[PDB]
Amino acid sequence: KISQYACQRRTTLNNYNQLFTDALDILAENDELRENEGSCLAFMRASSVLKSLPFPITSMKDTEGIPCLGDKVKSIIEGIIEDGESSEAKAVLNDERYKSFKLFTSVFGVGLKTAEKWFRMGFRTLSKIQSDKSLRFTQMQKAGFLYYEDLVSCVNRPEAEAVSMLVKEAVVTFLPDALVTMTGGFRRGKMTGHDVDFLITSPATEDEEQQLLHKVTDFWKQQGLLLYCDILESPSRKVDALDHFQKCFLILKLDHGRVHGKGWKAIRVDLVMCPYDRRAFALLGWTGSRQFERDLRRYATHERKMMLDNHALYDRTKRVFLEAESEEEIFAHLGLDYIEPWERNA
DNA sequence: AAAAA
DNA sequence: TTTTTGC
DNA sequence: TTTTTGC
DNA sequence: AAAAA
Ligand SMILES: [Mg+2]
Ligand code: NA
Repeated sequence: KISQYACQRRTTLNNYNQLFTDALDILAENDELRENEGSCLAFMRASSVLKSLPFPITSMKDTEGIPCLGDKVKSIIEGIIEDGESSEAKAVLNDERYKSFKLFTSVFGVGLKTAEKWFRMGFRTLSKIQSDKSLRFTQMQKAGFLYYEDLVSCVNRPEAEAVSMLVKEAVVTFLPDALVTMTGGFRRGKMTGHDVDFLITSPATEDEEQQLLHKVTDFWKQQGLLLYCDILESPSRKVDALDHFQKCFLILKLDHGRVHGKGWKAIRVDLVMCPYDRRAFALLGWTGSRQFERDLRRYATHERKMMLDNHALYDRTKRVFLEAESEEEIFAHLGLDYIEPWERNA
């Protein structure tokens, strides 16, 4: 019935097991900070498989037949079926390491290692951190502190629609033939997001594309609507977290009047530039979710003896690179039924 | 993957 | 070298 | 038991 | 922490 793979389950934003998944998300994040990568992912898969259920769990008889639920997970569910609360998750939420890790990493530029550095030093608040002379923050870390309250108050659908109008007009100006598609959470029909993602491709000067990202940003800097900027340069690809595509991580100023206190709002924007021939691979890889993508790869590997990434799909048996002009072709190659963006919310 | 430190 | 960034 | 768990 | 080899 139900598959252990996120790519073989239709997961919508209509969750009936929110009580359970919230508890499991906390328990995963707890093993994330302790670097217990195996345990972390176990709770990530249990929480993911539950978000796919077309009904709410009311009894233990309901869990039977559902994969990714072993002893530990079935007990979390057992604990919630009665109380209506998780004693495991309510414990983690009241832990100093966790509270501080969750807090510190919520800053743009701060991750696992820096949060652990600050916590070991004896820090617990972002205020005592900011008011220290002995410390030295990066260009990401300074921007993260500067626009904290605005980046922490996650983006909304009208705000994302204002950004997508601004990004398209600026990209359309320096390149008119280019197709610009909004990726990430907002492509999967989300209402709230941490950031706004985009994919840029034009059907195509090898020299012109390389200037595209710089053309649109410098143009936004001339208007002074570019608060933060960082650009990155562009077979059988593996052990590479982020793809080999040209890309940029920005913080842009969104004037209140463009979206239908101070008159502004800092918004996190990710732009990705890829060759036209890779459009399908890039879109699939940037739509997400995290759990859908990692399972797409895990499926290809373990079930199809193939190699999936954001650039291509390689069949090891037939020793050929399977091309695609759409997402539907990549799914068909993998022998997976099509799961449209809105149902990739794993 | 790149780019900062 | 080590850290951060992304779905 | 030992290995894998996403690029 | 769970499932496969
Ligand atoms: Mg996003
Ligand atoms: Na961060």
